[PDB]
Amino acid sequence: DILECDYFDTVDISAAQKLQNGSYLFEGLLVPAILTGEYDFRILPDDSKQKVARHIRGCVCKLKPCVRFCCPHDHIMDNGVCYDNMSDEELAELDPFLNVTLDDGSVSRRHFKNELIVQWDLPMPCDGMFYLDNREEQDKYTLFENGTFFRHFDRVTLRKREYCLQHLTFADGNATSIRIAPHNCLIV
Ligand SMILES: *[C@@H]1O[C@H](CO)[C@@H](O[C@@H]2O[C@H](CO)[C@@H](O)[C@H](O)[C@H]2NC(C)=O)[C@H](O)[C@H]1NC(C)=O
Ligand SMILES: *[C@@H]1O[C@H](CO)[C@@H](O)[C@H](O)[C@H]1NC(C)=O
Ligand SMILES: *[C@@H]1O[C@H](CO)[C@@H](O)[C@H](O)[C@H]1NC(C)=O
Ligand SMILES: [Pb+2]
Ligand SMILES: [Pb+2]
Repeated sequence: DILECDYFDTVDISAAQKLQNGSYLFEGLLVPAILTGEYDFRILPDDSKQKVARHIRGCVCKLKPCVRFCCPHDHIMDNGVCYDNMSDEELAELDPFLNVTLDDGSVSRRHFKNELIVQWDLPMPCDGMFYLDNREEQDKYTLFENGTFFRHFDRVTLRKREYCLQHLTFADGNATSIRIAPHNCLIV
């Protein structure tokens, strides 16, 4: 609906402050009216449309970089399910940084929540996703600032409809740590 904006580059802005000149103030970001629009549908895993309450969405990813998350910013992915159970301790010890490859080909460390706009209301890419642990040689990947995801093993490029990132608990030998990991669909 929003001119020249893929649905997966949008965020729900119904809670944003609607200004006088018609533009919006979304979490400190000025969103021009042209980048906004009403939606009465939300794409689903199968790329079909479903109905939802007439709400206003904004194409914020064209204004500030976005991170394609699987769930709300403070949830953890537990074996493919969004789980809101992070203790204050985990929230403090978790690694909030993502390595994003920029257009000049360089790598930049970015805080997932403060330096990027977390998209969490998008449909789950599929049921039973597997996750990549880039500490293993076959699990390496590249995450571009523009949203493109590249899986090294089979050199396939995934768009925002096919992957999502989320905090996840990894085993540290005989300990445990939380880091953000990408989730892909095995057969989809
Ligand atoms: C997002 O960035 C990626 C990587 O910078 C773009 O995809 C690359 O496009 C070049 C163009 O010649 C290809 O040679 C590369 O092989 C592509 N890399 C991958 C991993 O696909 C992508 O086009 C950008 N998306 C947008 C909308 O600009
Ligand atoms: C709306 O007002 C803000 C400041 O209050 C201004 O920065 C912005 O450019 C205005 N919107 C447009 C479309 O000019
Ligand atoms: C980003 O790169 C650092 C340094 O190589 C690495 O230790 C860290 O695991 C990476 N971050 C994520 C979320 O994979
Ligand atoms: Pb826990
Ligand atoms: Pb693996």
